Amino acid sequence: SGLVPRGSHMMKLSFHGQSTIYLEGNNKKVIVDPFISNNPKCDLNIETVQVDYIVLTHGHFDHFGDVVELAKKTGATVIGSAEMADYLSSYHGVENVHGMNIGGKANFDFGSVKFVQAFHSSSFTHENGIPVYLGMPMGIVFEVEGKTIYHTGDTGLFSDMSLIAKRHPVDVCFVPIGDNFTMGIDDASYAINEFIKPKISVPIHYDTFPLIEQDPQQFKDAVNVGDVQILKPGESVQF
Amino acid sequence: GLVPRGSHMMKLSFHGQSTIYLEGNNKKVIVDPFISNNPKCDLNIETVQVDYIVLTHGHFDHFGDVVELAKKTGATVIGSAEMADYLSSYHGVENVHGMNIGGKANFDFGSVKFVQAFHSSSFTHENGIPVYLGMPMGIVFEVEGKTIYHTGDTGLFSDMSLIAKRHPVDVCFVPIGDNFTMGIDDASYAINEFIKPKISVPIHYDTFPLIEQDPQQFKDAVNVGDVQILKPGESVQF
Amino acid sequence: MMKLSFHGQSTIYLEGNNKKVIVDPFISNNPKCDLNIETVQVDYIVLTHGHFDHFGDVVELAKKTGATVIGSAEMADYLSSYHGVENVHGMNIGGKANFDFGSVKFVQAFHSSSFTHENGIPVYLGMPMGIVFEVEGKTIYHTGDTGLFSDMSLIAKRHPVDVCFVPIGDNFTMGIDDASYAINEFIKPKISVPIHYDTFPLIEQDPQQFKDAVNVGDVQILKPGESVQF
Ligand SMILES: Nc1ncnc2c1ncn2[C@@H]1O[C@@H]2COP(=O)(O)O[C@H]2[C@H]1O
Ligand SMILES: Nc1ncnc2c1ncn2[C@@H]1O[C@@H]2COP(=O)(O)O[C@H]2[C@H]1O
Ligand SMILES: Nc1ncnc2c1ncn2[C@@H]1O[C@@H]2COP(=O)(O)O[C@H]2[C@H]1O
Ligand SMILES: [Cl-]
Ligand SMILES: [Zn+2]
Ligand SMILES: [Zn+2]
Ligand SMILES: [Zn+2]
Ligand SMILES: [Zn+2]
Ligand SMILES: [Zn+2]
Ligand SMILES: [Zn+2]
Repeated sequence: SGLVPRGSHMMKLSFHGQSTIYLEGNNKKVIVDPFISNNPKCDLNIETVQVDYIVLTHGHFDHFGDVVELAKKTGATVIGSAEMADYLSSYHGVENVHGMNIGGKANFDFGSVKFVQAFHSSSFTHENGIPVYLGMPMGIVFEVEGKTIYHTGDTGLFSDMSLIAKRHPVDVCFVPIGDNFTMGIDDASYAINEFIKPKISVPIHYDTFPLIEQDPQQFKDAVNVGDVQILKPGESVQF
Repeated sequence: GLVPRGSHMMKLSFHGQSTIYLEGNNKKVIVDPFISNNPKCDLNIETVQVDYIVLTHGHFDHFGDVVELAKKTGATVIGSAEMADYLSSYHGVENVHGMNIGGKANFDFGSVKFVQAFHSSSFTHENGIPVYLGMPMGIVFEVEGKTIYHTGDTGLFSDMSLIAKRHPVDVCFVPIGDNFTMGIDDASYAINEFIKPKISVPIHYDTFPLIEQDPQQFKDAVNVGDVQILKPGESVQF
Repeated sequence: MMKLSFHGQSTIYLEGNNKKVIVDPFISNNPKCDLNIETVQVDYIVLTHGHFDHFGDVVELAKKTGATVIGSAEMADYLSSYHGVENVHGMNIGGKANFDFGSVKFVQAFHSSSFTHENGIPVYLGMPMGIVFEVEGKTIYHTGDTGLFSDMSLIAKRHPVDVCFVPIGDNFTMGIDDASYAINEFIKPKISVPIHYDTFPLIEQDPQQFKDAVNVGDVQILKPGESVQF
């Protein structure tokens, strides 16, 4: 316990399938949208994953994923909408939640989390077929170890992507390309070129299901600003 | 062995509230089928033929007869992921296709792209507890070379210009009823400043006393394209 | 002088043509609220959204005063059918209605809207909203609980604003930086009042940092019970 915490390195930021990202800030571990056990393309394993924090963009099954079991096993704090925190706390018995809402910023030991708007939906559907409403869907702006990371969440194209990116210039943007349920290739590449203009773009939310199969090279070819890193599950952003 | 019917003026009609009907590649599509409980609606649940039902949002005056119409016709119901789950799991609808805002899907009639809207989306059970059915939406269709923008139930928003610049619009269906949506002034502003379609059709008025409007005031206020004030049963003229 | 007062969190009160209006009546459960449920007089209750800290004492206040509750379709249906409130008027975003007090127009917001029943299952109550009032020749924009959005400029350009009530608490809404940007860049009202801070430890802020950051019009840091000075 007398050992000094591990010193600085290249910021750790990895993609794990669908909308799942993992990052470390000040030796704390953060995961977004942990769809691990039910995504066969996800390289993570809920028995071995180490996390201090879980952040949810919205409540759909392919983002909510293993949050309850993961939080209960790790003691991780779950960060989400006010509705998401009350649902996790009062319906699922998750002990450590932090409710926020759009535009809200919070400072944690790992860095900062700010929720931003998205155009999508947010619910988890129960056995009777009734969606449970879990707030407006959101994107995330992280400030971690000097890096600004914008995870758009599941979203359609919107011009305030430019307002988010102007007010919070972006090192890394994770942007969905799968179409049907989100932007496709054309809208995502327009989002990056016209509005966000990050240093690095990573396409997300494709191939997990047949309906959202896409060739991410068509995204790369359409992006004219910064660098595109087409990450396979398990791969880290190179800064 | 007969070849399917060949090409004609694109078939596109208005049926009261926000109900529109269109044909693409000999497939029949209805939006927001509020038929049996809208006495101003010219259609009849027992006779209307549809291959697809598209829902902009869950409110009773749009959801309407979707369950009984889908059951009779075998039509595919296209809507939000929440609307697809609810219809399929709670109501037993056989054929659903879930989507979400910004998603585009290709069907045998043409394409459906859902876009954003500012409103609400639920269906209220008897006990006063809404069933959440996603964010409200508009629709961009591409059918037989025509781009149709149905704005859904919505307030005015500047990204109407983004939608229209990215998908230049042949016909825009825009609500004018006020109280629950844009009224005359906001809808005409939407058309003049943001959407700039070839043809505008005002919708979502007169169905209930609270949303009675003179659509001529909308026509008078619009300075771009053509305005066609359609009565229930009337077709857009191209 | 038009009567317009702040009462803690996002609660405002105004009078138009002798009719009394309250927004987001979080009275009994806000120890900083100067009002008392048993003695507030109102003809109208307007709700930006369903959260406990806005919904507040709406059912009790409505049942006691006979006030008409103005909100989203979903809020009017829930209050009427679930809570048995006698007098509701359902509206939705972009809609305007004319009352004897003046007009109410709901506008967009970025937040959430529900009231949580037992077991952490929310009752959906629509999209969250702001309000544009026109009352005794004054345009009042209550942004509701919201994040920053550029259509704040569209709302303000189409409805030039005398008074803007804008949240600064952060975590659940805009903080100081985003609110002052909203006022300076988008809304540019005659008078800005910060709201939705200090009620709970998480949303404690110094409203003086908001006043210092605002370069347009006049900032009035109202304490609960104080009136806007025209
Ligand atoms: N609750 C759920 N749990 C697991 N898989 C689901 C659930 N809901 C939908 N899916 C699947 O997830 C897929 C995503 O979109 P598809 O249309 O490809 O088909 C969907 C279903 O097969
Ligand atoms: N769930 C519902 N089912 C049937 N009619 C409804 C429902 N909700 C509202 N209405 C009626 O539809 C009308 C819409 O406009 P009004 O608010 O004037 O009055 C409303 C009611 O008369
Ligand atoms: N439904 C509720 N009823 C009463 N208090 C609540 C409710 N929801 C949240 N709170 C409290 O309100 C506080 C708002 O700020 P905090 O997030 O710090 O902590 C929150 C809770 O302690
Ligand atoms: Cl915008
Ligand atoms: Zn989703
Ligand atoms: Zn998703
Ligand atoms: Zn509606
Ligand atoms: Zn409607
Ligand atoms: Zn709130
Ligand atoms: Zn609040």
